Amino acid sequence: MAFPSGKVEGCMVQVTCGTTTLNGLWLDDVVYCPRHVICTSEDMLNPNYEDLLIRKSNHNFLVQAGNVQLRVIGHSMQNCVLKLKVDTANPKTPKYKFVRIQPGQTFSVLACYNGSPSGVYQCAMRPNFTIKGSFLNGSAGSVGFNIDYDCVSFCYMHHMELPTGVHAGTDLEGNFYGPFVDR
Amino acid sequence: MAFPSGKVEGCMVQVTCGTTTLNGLWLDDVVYCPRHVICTSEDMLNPNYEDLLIRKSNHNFLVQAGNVQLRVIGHSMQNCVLKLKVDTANPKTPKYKFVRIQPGQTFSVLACYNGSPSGVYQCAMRPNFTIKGSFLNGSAGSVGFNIDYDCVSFCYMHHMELPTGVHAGTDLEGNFYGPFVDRQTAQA
Repeated sequence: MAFPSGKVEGCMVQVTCGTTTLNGLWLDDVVYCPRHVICTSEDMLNPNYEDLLIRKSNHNFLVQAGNVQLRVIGHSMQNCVLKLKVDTANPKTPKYKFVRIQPGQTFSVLACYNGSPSGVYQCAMRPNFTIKGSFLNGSAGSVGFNIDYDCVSFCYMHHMELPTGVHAGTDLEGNFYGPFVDR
Repeated sequence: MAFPSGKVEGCMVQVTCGTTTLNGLWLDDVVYCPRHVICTSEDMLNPNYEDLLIRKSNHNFLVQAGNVQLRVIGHSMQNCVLKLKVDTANPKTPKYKFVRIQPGQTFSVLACYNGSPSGVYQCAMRPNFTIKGSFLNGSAGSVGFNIDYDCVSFCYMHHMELPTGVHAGTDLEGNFYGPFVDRQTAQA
């Protein structure tokens, strides 16, 4: 059984940089999202994420929570996740922790397409640190979580599909699960 | 494969009558719940629901939405569901409709205990109008639903576990799916 998704639904936003838009997680005054939102159609072969994040402005980021626009007042990169500081804290932030899970352990995924929640799925990571599921197609930035009492433990952020059809992502500190690199 | 449950989680309340507690659905200023909340463990064998309800008053019902108490100002029985009118309207009431589904159609169930959402899962009504699910004691009043754009179609309310370990419920108008009854004696 998947966990109820209401507490996570209230944290999902849309993050746009140029012609890349994907899902982000809005907790307190920070928006977390995959760092490869700063790449374009050519910056995926070999990117210099250090150069790129310096080369971008706060106004180069479009953060929308439904029809509310959020102004980025600063950006940094924690491993493989971009952390966007915004001018207002999420009033719907639940109690949360960031945890790292192991293959075999199940968690719920709230699949989102363009910031809008589509479905809730229970999955588990395979021993190769991948998740099998066509439900994650196009849903980069969707998260995985468990709930204990009143507290949401975020454990996963979807990043990209592999040529093999499987999916790969990080924990909420930007550390990938398994041997993968966003390139 | 389950629908996001946030719209329904904001409608789930805890309903208590005497020593019996189960779940209710709070839409506008009405709470819908299984009528067997007015039964004790002993009453469920062969209860006279009309007689039991006539001896109940509004203050015999305790309704709580999170930590806010909703005072009951009226009650009526519609088939197998009880409709409790409360003194405030749910500000999170979504756009909604009540629908009756058919076997083979899928829907999401939000399993709740004591008014608190516990999990969500997709299921389908089997051809004998039962459902195979993971409900424990206290799950009665959990609801099943589909989402159409922004409209929530409520189609199921859980009522009882059958001797075979499958589950029986009604629609939101209080009519059982199939020939089952909310009592233990003389079940279909």
